[PDB]
Amino acid sequence: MRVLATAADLEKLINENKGRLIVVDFFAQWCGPCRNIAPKVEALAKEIPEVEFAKVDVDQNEEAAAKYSVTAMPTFVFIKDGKEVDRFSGANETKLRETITRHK
Repeated sequence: MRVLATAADLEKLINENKGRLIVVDFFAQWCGPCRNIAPKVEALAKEIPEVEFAKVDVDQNEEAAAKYSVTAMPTFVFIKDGKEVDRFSGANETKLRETITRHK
């Protein structure tokens, strides 16, 4: 669960994990669905060590949220070989698992 403080931090994690899927959880502290799904994402991170999981607090790292056109909280963006390969929004556990399966 890498916390990404800047868009540059995101560019770096990407460089250091080229063929590996990265799952970025864009969230807000004040978002109830974000806080609700948070432990699920943490559990998945442990269940699937072959995938890199990161989090962006959209109020703190406004640059990354803007660069990814993130408006809905949570938004999960999936990145592999420096390209965005999928995204969806919502505290939707089944969709999170399916999307991770699809792209790992």
